[PDB]
Amino acid sequence: APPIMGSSVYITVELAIAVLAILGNVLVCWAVWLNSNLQNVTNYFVVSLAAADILVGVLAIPFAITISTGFCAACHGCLFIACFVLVLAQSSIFSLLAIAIDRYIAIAIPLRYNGLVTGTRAAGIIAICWVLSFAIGLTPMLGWNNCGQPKEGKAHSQGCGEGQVACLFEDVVPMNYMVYFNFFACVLVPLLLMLGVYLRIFAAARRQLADLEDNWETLNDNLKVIEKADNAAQVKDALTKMRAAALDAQKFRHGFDILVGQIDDALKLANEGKVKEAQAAAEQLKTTRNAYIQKYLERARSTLQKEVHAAKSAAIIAGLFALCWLPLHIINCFTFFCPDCSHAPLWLMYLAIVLSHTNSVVNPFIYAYRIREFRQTFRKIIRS
Ligand SMILES: CC(C)CCC[C@@H](C)[C@H]1CC[C@H]2[C@@H]3CC=C4C[C@@H](O)CC[C@]4(C)[C@H]3CC[C@]12C
Ligand SMILES: CC(C)CCC[C@@H](C)[C@H]1CC[C@H]2[C@@H]3CC=C4C[C@@H](O)CC[C@]4(C)[C@H]3CC[C@]12C
Ligand SMILES: CC(C)CCC[C@@H](C)[C@H]1CC[C@H]2[C@@H]3CC=C4C[C@@H](O)CC[C@]4(C)[C@H]3CC[C@]12C
Ligand SMILES: CCn1c(=O)c2c(nc(/C=C/c3ccc(OC)c(O)c3)n2C)n(CC)c1=O
Ligand SMILES: CCCCCCCC/C=C/CCCCCCCC(=O)O
Ligand SMILES: CCCCCCCC/C=C\CCCCCCCC(=O)O
Ligand SMILES: CCCCCCCC/C=C\CCCCCCCC(=O)O
Ligand SMILES: CCCCCCCC/C=C\CCCCCCCC(=O)O
Ligand SMILES: CCCCCCCC/C=C\CCCCCCCC(=O)O
Ligand code: NA
Repeated sequence: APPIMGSSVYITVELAIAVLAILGNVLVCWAVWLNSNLQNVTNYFVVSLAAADILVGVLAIPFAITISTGFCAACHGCLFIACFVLVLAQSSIFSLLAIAIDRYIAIAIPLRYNGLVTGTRAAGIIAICWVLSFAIGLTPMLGWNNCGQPKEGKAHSQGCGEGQVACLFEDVVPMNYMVYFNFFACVLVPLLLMLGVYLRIFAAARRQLADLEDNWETLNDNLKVIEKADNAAQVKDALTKMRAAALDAQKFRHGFDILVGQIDDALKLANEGKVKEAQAAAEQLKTTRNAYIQKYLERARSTLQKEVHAAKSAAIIAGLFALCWLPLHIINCFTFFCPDCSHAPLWLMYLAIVLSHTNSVVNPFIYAYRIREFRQTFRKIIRS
């Protein structure tokens, strides 16, 4: 069948993806610009990620359509249009890794997050990562390319001029670059690092939630011990365990000041050997526990759960990047590692290419479905 027929389907799908990638990610950027509640370091990387996806629609997809025709081109110009998408993919990887690390910092040392992770430092990291993404993605332009061994028969068949080649991705970009350097080193390794960071995030959240419940039970258990104690040493022993837990859980303020003071009150009575007076003093702790401590427990738990939800949302974005890009990389591995295997058919090549491009569509939906502040800002932008 005439190649223009299957090409027309491929090109139409690519153009549809480009429109959606631009519209959704412009909406992401407009939301962050407009809503100061969305202006935080995490979302600056989200914006850098949306900018990469906008450029997939504006430049990488037009470049992909162009290179699918095999048109005659100077080889190094062909190389640029082949490799620019690698810059955008690499920038996306750096942004995704930064988001994971940012969420790990927020959960693991929340007391120093705002002093460690600042807007000015985020902007510098983003700038550095874009420079590194150009260097990584355009490495073939530095000489790791097949321009030295042009396919002259294909060039002559298409009437190409001197110094020109039929511009085809796999004719100019070396497959050892794509597999060993781009895929294994620059894509697979960062994704595996992201997985490790997310495991650390979720393990830290789970452990901290367990610590909240352990301290809550320790408070209530030791109150019961005092209640059914028959001597002052037992009351003193249990209160000493309560005091260290109360101060450790303090690490509002009034509630914990009352709690520790009332523990000290009962402890002084215990040490004077006045058991009944110490047991009555310790029962007062229940009023403080009900009015203050459980409210702190529930808010801390609610904050940790919100952090889990945000980390899950970020992990979905990273996982969808892997799901959308792995098929094309895996196909490249078959092309490279199995020269006895027939090349993946053209329709599958174009399916894998369009799938990688659909990743630039999906993030705005994840934010809309998973982040109320985005979803609410999206609605206000669309309605207004
Ligand atoms: C700021 C944005 C809009 C700039 C976009 C510039 C793009 C469209 C330009 C910059 C470099 C250009 C390439 C440079 C060299 C060649 C080799 C020639 O034999 C065919 C055209 C080709 C392949 C050009 C295509 C268009 C190109 C990719
Ligand atoms: C990332 C997740 C979704 C897994 C994706 C698996 C895909 C990329 C795998 C599964 C089966 C694979 C195919 C199995 C067999 C062949 C025949 C060979 O002559 C060319 C490669 C080709 C055509 C493979 C291409 C890649 C392939 C389609
Ligand atoms: C966690 C996972 C997704 C990491 C990536 C796995 C990749 C590197 C694996 C999954 C399946 C593998 C392929 C399975 C089969 C073959 C055919 C063989 O003749 C050459 C190697 C080759 C082509 C493998 C290359 C590496 C490969 C593509
Ligand atoms: C991730 C980086 N990357 C690639 O790796 C990639 C790729 N296109 C191809 C292969 C195209 C192709 C192969 C064989 C053909 O004829 C038999 C043919 O007509 C086209 N590949 C391998 N692109 C899209 C521009 C891309 O973005
Ligand atoms: C604000 C955007 C500024 C853009 C600066 C230029 C960006 C792209 C530049 C083109 C890459 C170099 C030319 C491509 C290869 C030339 C072909 C050849 O060498 O024969
Ligand atoms: C708003 C940004 C606009 C910039 C992108 C516009 C579309 C770019 C599409 C691909 C340019 C490369 C096509 C050049 C074909 C050359 C044909 C020939 O060799 O005679
Ligand atoms: C915001 C603007 C984005 C870009 C708009 C322009 C759309 C470009 C669409 C595809 C360009 C394909 C160029 C054709 C390649 C040359 C064909 C040939 O020489 O055989
Ligand atoms: C081809 C280049 C390869 C080397 C890449 C160099 C990496 C960074 C280059 C210049 C970075 C410019 C931005 C500096 C601001 C950083 C401040 C900060 O970290 O907060
Ligand atoms: C293949 C790509 C090779 C990259 C070479 C690495 C060189 C760049 C390394 C990291 C840049 C560190 C940023 C330092 C700039 C100033 C920092 C500061 O002032 O706080
Ligand atoms: Na992306």
